[PDB]
Amino acid sequence: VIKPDMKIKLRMEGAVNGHPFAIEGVGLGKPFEGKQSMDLKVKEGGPLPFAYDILTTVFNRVFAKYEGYSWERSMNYEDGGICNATNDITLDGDCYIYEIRFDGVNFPANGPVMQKRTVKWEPSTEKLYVRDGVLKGDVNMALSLEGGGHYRCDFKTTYKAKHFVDHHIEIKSHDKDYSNVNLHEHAEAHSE
Ligand SMILES: [Cu+2]
Ligand SMILES: [Cu+2]
Repeated sequence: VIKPDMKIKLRMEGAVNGHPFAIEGVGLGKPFEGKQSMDLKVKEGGPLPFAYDILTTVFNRVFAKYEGYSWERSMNYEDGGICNATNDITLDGDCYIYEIRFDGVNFPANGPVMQKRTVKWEPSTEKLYVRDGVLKGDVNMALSLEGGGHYRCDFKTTYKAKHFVDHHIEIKSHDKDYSNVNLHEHAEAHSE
């Protein structure tokens, strides 16, 4: 029911520090090869007044090597910024559809997110475990900063269907104000 080549269509509606925006994207990935890529367009609220990197992990764990589901996530940044995100994932033929909501608050004006001083997420390892019959996933994430140094964030995801996973996520290309972004992720699961 999961095919070697699958398409992705997503819409994100969100806000950061009260400023609303929306983004649409199309892409394709290889579930069993643990690869995906996509092109993302800002439809509303552009040009975004915050670092695009806080969105990238929100833009599917089926894309990982060795009815649908949904997930909720909290991303707690070390300087007090909090982001909540959800994704409802459904399957339509050979096409995954993501309905995504994103909401961030309390990012300081002088911090690296609002001043767009972030470069990339360092590769990470998500720890997945079951609790109350649903799957949780925690990870310490870190954004690399332009002036050297790192910006810590704690991720807490709940997966709900209707070991480790190594992640690497890169923005391969973007225009000046990030209205267009090409985004790429690899992911493998392991254990012991
Ligand atoms: Cu760049
Ligand atoms: Cu690649």
